[PDB]
Amino acid sequence: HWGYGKHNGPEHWHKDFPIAKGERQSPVDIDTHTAKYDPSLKPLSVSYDQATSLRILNNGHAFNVEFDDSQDKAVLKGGPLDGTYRLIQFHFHWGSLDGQGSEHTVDKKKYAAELHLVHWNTKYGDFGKAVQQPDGLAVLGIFLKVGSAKPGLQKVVDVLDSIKTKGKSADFTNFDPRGLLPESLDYWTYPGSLTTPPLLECVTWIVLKEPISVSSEQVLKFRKLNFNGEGEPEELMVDNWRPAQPLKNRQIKASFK
Ligand SMILES: [Zn+2]
Repeated sequence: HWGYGKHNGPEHWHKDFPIAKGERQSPVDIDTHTAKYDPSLKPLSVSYDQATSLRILNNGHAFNVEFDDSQDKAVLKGGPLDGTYRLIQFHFHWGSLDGQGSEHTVDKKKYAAELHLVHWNTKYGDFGKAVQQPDGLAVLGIFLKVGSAKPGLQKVVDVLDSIKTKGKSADFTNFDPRGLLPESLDYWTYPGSLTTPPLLECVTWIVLKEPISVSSEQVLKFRKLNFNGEGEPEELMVDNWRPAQPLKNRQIKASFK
């Protein structure tokens, strides 16, 4: 099955998921000079005050922090979006070294990592139905650079020893995802896809301009995770990012001048 190796990585995905070569694939390079300021775009509304985290899972490609999405507790609205999108999970993509790891790039700059907060449109009732629709998901992408520690990330870092290998999960209640946001909600937006199989073209991407800073020790703990299951040969979970895909007939819009 698919992964990030020489034999099963992004350039192989098209064989099982032909949409890999589709017209609205993610991620993309954000050319900051070509992105158009769109004064009609609304400020993002991030309403995470009542978020209920439940669990953290090593799924063999990343780790997911899962939320209760059975009510409107943690929602994204406004920005480019029509209606209400419920937070279901967040995860990261990161590198083997600090010079790579993000999926989106900015003028070809690669960040050390990228956080994806995944939300689904409540008009489709469940995540599985939402991924079948062109406006089904809104993913909030946040870049990570290495410098100062991010205090709000440390609870995540400290549980990773308990989910080292594929299929391990741990209770992860009372985590506040507000602690992962930068100060500014200035963003770019474009229509795209899931960045892992099944690569469905169901995402409104919202990529924040302002990165968050994490410490070298925090990202080093990400890199101690394993792709493999328990009692299998150790394969470090690093470089779990898809490279930039062709922009094709798309416009990236900026919320800011
Ligand atoms: Zn992702």
